[PDB]
Amino acid sequence: SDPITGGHYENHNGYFVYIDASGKQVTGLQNIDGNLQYFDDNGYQVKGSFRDVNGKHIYFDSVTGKASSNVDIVNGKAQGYDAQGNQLKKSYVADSSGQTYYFDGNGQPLIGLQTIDGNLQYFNQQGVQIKGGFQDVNNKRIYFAPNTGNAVANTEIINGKLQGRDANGNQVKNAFSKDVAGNTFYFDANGVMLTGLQTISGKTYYLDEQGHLRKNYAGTFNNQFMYFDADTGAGKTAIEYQFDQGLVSQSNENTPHNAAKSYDKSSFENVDGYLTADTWYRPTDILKNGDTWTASTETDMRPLLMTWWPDKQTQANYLNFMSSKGLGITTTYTAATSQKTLNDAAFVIQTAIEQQISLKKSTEWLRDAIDSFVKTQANWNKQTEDEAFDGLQWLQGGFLAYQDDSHRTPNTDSGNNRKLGRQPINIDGSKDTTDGKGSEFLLANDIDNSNPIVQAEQLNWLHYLMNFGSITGNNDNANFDGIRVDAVDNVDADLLKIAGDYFKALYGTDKSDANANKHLSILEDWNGKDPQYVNQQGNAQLTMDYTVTSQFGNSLTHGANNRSNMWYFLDTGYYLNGDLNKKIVDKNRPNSGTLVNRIANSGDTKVIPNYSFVRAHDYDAQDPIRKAMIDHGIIKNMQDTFTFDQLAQGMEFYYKDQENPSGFKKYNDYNLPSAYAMLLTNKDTVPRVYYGDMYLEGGQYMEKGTIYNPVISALLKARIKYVSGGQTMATDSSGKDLKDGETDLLTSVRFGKGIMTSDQTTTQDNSQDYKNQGIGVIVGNNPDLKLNNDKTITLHMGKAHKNQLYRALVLSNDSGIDVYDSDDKAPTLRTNDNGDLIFHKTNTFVKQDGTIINYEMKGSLNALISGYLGVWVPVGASDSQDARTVATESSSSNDGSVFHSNAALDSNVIYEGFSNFQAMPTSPEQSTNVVIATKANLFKELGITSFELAPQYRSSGDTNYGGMSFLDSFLNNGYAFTDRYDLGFNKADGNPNPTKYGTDQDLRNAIEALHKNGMQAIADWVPDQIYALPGKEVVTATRVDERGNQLKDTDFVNLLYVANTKSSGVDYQAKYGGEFLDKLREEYPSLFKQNQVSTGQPIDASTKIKQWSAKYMNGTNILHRGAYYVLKDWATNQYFNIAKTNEVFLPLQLQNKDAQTGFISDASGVKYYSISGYQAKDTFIEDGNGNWYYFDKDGYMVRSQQGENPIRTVETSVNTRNGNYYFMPNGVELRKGFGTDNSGNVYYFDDQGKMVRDKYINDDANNFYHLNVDGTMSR
Amino acid sequence: KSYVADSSGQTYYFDGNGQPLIGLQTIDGNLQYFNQQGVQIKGGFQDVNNKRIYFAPNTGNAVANTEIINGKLQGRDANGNQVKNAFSKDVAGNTFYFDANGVMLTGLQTISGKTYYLDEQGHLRKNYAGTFNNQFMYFDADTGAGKT
Amino acid sequence: YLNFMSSKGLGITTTYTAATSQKTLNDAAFVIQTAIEQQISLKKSTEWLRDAIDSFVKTQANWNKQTEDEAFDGLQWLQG
Ligand SMILES: OC[C@H]1O[C@H](O[C@H]2[C@H](O)[C@@H](O)[C@@H](O)O[C@@H]2CO)[C@H](O)[C@@H](O)[C@@H]1O
Ligand SMILES: OC[C@H]1O[C@H](O)[C@H](O)[C@@H](O)[C@@H]1O
Ligand SMILES: OC[C@H]1O[C@H](O)[C@H](O)[C@@H](O)[C@@H]1O
Ligand SMILES: OC[C@H]1O[C@H](O)[C@H](O)[C@@H](O)[C@@H]1O
Ligand SMILES: [Ca+2]
Repeated sequence: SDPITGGHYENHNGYFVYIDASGKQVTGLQNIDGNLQYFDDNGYQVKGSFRDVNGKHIYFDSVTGKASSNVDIVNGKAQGYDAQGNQLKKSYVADSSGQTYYFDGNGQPLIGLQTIDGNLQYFNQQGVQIKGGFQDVNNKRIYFAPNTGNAVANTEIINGKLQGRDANGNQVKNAFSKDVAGNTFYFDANGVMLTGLQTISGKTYYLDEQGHLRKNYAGTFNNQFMYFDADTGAGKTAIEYQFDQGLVSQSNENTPHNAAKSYDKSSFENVDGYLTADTWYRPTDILKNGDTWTASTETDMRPLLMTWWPDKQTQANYLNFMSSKGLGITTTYTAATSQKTLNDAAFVIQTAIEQQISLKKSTEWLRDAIDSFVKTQANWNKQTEDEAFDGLQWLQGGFLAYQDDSHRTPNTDSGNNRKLGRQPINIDGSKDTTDGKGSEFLLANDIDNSNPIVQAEQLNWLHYLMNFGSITGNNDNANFDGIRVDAVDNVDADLLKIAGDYFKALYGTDKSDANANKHLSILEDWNGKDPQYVNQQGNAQLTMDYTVTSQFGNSLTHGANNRSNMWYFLDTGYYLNGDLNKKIVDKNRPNSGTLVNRIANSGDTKVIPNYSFVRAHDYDAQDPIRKAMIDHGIIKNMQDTFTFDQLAQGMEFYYKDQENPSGFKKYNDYNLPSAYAMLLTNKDTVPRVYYGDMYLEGGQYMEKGTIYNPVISALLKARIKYVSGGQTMATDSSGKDLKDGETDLLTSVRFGKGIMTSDQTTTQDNSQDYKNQGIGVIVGNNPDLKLNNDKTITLHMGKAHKNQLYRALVLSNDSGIDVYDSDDKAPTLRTNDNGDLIFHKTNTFVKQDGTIINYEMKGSLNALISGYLGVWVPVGASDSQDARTVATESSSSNDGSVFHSNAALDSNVIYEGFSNFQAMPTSPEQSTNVVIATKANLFKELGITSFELAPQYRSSGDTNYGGMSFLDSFLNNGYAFTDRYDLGFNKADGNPNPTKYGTDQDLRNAIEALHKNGMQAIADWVPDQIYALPGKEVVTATRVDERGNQLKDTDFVNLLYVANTKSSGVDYQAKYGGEFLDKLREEYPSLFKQNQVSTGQPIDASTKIKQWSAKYMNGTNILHRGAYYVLKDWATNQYFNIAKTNEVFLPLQLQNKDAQTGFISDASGVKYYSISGYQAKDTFIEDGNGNWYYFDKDGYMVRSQQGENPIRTVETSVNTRNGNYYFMPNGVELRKGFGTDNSGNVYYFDDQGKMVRDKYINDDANNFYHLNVDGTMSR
Repeated sequence: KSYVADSSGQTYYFDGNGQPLIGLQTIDGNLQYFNQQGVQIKGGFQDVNNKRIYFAPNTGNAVANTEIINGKLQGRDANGNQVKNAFSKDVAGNTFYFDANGVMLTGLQTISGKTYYLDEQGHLRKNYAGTFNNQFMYFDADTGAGKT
Repeated sequence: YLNFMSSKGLGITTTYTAATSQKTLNDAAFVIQTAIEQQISLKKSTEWLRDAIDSFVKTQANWNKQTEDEAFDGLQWLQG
């Protein structure tokens, strides 16, 4: 059947009905939103029963009522049916009880023993499949598997002894047989399971006390060591050396030809002196065309991997890969292949290479072949980087922290800076060991804001933005007024003080509220303990108030059906025993509740100044918009890259869902008008309004208003006219649960300019402004809310408004929300003697002149609401009425603080005026900042006092040097940028080069336009990171989580890595970097002398940052390059280098010396030489058959002696590998198995050979073992 | 474009190019997931993406399941979302009901105008006769709903 | 019976159940009886019907081994 959408589900008499978009009750088979359902003739939905439509016999599910497969006992005999209702042939079907039948070619179920797809199965006389049990079919007895039902070997206990049964149902005699768990046993001639050490068929196996065959198990069995095979469990003496490579010399007739022309940067492609897997070098001679050796010319570069390899495994892989590209006999080579053979094979490939270079007259084909091959190898890709997605790692796949390592990577040393996670609550590091350490790593290249030099540069940038117009256009009216601090908890909290003190010095923000409020500044500070920090520090920037944003989520904004009560908005716990009668403040609660109590807020108790919002560019936007794209198959993952066209298509579904007349929302938020009604009437907050609630989040800037625009616009204008004075808030509710009459409808009131209380009748200053001010707001979260006929709902407009006429601004109903622009067009209602507006289930209102109106207090459901909303204002409001308070020039407070929550601060409204998912401008005329200039007027009249612009920085775009791209970057929203000072300047050739938002002139025009209309402009200050730096350096890196803590089980610790950390040095960061600091030090010395908390030091302007590099970074997101992309010799663990001729280290082949490689015995023990010709000391080495060995400081393999403990404690240059290992007599390290010591104690050794302590360990056969603290196994 | 099980009984799915699939995948209309190794999981919960999901012991298919957190059981659906205000199964075959809180409901419960009987363990009882309201009630074999 | 004979061209092919009204089944049995007498005149034989009845009868559980509890354990192995 054809699908339908936009009809609600209703329940009558215990049954689901579905009412169409048409408004018609539905009968018959119906595909509703991709689910196939049925309704009988009364309109009820069928669940857990079969129905007959057309030729089909269709079952519907017992929970959902959705069409699915079942077996029906049609007439006498069972018959299978699919989801579409077709009788099934030659197919399995499971019925409602989870029982399985197989129906044959005629549709009739098979009974008895059967073979299906090579699987033996049994069926009872009713056709049902036996699963997970024995069964006596014929002479035999057969066990059948739990889920497949396939015949399998199993053991059962007959009498008191275990017995073995095979797959054919025959008992096992003189043989090995398994059980379902996975354990192997052996059963003798008499049928009885064997135990202990047993020799059968010339081989010895060890069976434990339980009779389990033990594989990969070491122990002294014959009073002599014995290792039991991983494959079959058969005992080897482990006396024979398993390495297959003797010491061999590699030098031959080609060595001097392929050796390096020079041991320096001329002849070797490199990074900071080091070599990489894809390094090309200049050989002394070149086998041109594969015929004749000729001296090389400077341009004749060849890949290092043509001639050298880190190990035989890599060499073999190189040979196999290049072979596959037509370069020689296609080969299966292994690390086990002899070194000589691999080298000979590499030369026939070299010959072939030189032939295709002559044939193509190009080397680009080879660059691509090498690049591709290199990425194949685990050590040269992300497989050795430990990609993880938990926590902030979710964004880009994981982080590396750079290290101070003056010996190997001195340019990258930070000078003992890089203090990580100095967020506000951990500004002094005193929570470094707990979760209270800040998540310093977020995105891209994380800047080291704990470094004084970098702190000074952030101030330079800050100055540049606050004087952007002066500096870039000599236009003193085109300057930003205030800032938003991006990612506060992901940076060193000193930046707050630096910014605060700058504003104090330059604008005297600590002097008056007028000064402070002229430079409105906000924080993106998510941590729940940030508000109290910010307030202790004097509120230099306004904290967000997540507690109210949160409660909107729970009670209104999130979820179609189940929501927290509106009661929770009150936070009655604020008062002792929620005594709303007694109102005694609770001096000592468990660090909980909403930031500002509004139950009876008369402005008498000091509160923390704040901004608050319902949504943001980065809250309830990014996830829904992507879930919508995922849901319609446009992308697969949240991290996945999408194109702008892909975004546009998804946006169409997002919009369809948002404006859905059904009233249901899958991705979008519910009750946004109702949420704004509360946000915009709340005392003691600077509300912020999200562009995307006013206009559509995609496409062009201001292209099309949202359905919420009228209501929010009305609320905003009404806020100018009526919102002042004290507040009260109550609910028809006392807690989680509602008594009989209770509605849980919230009533929020404001009184007028000087009126602070319910019972206050007049102002102290005898101003009359109050009489036509004030507002009443009623809101619910229940669309199915019906009042009792008894019930009355009251707005206590206050005793300053006795007998006054009030008129509606906004009233909800079943098709939308009506908006009333002026007193004449709206229904009036008059307050009583005590000043209460009384409401009933049914109301008859009269217009002041026009007519009589009917209205029910009814929860409604439509695109604009899921609940109730009523807003009422006093009639008689002047056209120019302004209830706002101007900020006072006087030094009102000696507290030292900048912002103060009061009527003046509350008179402000911030507009967050962009969306991250805007389309790119189709023309210069439609660029955001051009549009803002033409439309400035419109925001003045909505009461916006500060305009929060998007970050104006040039997007890093599609640029991607490694690792996962982020949406900020490819959507060009300005949060991901390469140059911090480029805000849309022209290309150097003179051509325009706008950001997503327009040119730099367009920005200055936009900012001026806002000042011409009395609004401020907010700059997005983004100090935490920078993207896509084009220059490479070699850092020392450790793999870390968001807090900069080393991952628990990582090998990636202090390794050399190639990162992209260096800026172009010829960009706007080079022009303007540090330039304004000297002028500033001269003019305000104390800024440069004042100590910061986290460092104990003042900012350092002695060094200017014209070019970024690794020393000023904490780290980066993993770049998918590999743990050992920077080439290293396994034997000595030293990295190759060619920077200075006095400290060169190269493989000996490349210097035309003789490189010997392999294992060689001597009277003392075994030694090993790497492919580069150096002896292994204090290092682990892996042979060509995959076995691992440790070579001690003296250069000798560690091996166990008879009668001595095989377990050895290893302390190596590579620290991560430290631990206790188990080395066998032939030096092989035991891995992923148990090992007995000389005294009979059992230990376990992990994937990498380390002993495991103090935990339970599980087995593939479901055996559990326990390891004590000292390592021993209690089991 | 085929499944293969290796010697250890671990399963990979190789695509059109012979390269194994990784992450969340739909195959023959079945939702699954393969690890960084490239081997699919069986009878386990992997926290892939935003929410946790149980995997079929032999089929590896996404299925509703319930796991124990603290002392109180929870329900997870086939899409990996926790279940609120709904019935959900576990791998053994028992049905439970979960409220807004997610606590498994117990005893006689009336939801959506129908009455179901959940035993001490929270199992929905089908084809069960008993005097529930002091009055006889037979609970449906199909859905467990009480008829008189 | 009605469904089986219907399948052999003796009338409208029917899905009838035990739930079908007795009246409807009896009416349907007579239209099948009519059809039967026509094929007896057409063929001048009743052997075709003997074979049809024999086949139908074995279809029914009460008239075949399904109600006889076939088992093969012990000497029952030989003949069921
Ligand atoms: O297509 C369903 C299922 O097929 C495979 O399961 C195999 C299993 O891997 C083999 O060892 C074996 O026992 O036969 C089973 C059924 O074919 C895939 O391994 C699995 O991922 C997939 O769900
Ligand atoms: O669909 C796969 C499986 O579903 C079920 O678990 C049935 O018990 C089983 O027989 C079937 O193979
Ligand atoms: O020792 C007497 C008997 O013992 C066990 O039953 C053996 O399985 C059987 O072969 C032997 O005849
Ligand atoms: O998200 C806030 C929630 O925190 C915990 O879940 C509380 O138990 C709950 O009452 C509250 O609503
Ligand atoms: Ca940071």
